[PDB]
Amino acid sequence: QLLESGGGLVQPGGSLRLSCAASGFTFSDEDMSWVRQAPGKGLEWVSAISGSGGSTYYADSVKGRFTISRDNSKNTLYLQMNSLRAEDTAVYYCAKSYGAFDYWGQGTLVTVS
Repeated sequence: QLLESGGGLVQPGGSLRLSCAASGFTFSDEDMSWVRQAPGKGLEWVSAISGSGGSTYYADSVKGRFTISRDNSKNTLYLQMNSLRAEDTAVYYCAKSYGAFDYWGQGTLVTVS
């Protein structure tokens, strides 16, 4: 169970803070990600954070604008979004980074030409 909140309408250049509430697992020990789906597009990975909070990771498109963070005492994940742009319009989801696959080391290529 993960429940996102904080979405809304923002002017370009604006800020917004998304919150994700986790339950039913040891949050402290889980690497968490934010991912998003722009309208019509697929799922795009935005940011990730280690269990401790000691390591953070950002997609090139958001590096320097977004800040990922967590509060393990409150079992909650955050995404602070600043300097927002049209490209940032999307449905945002929080997710366990490695709960499903491993994206970075997986994959097989199918080319239909």
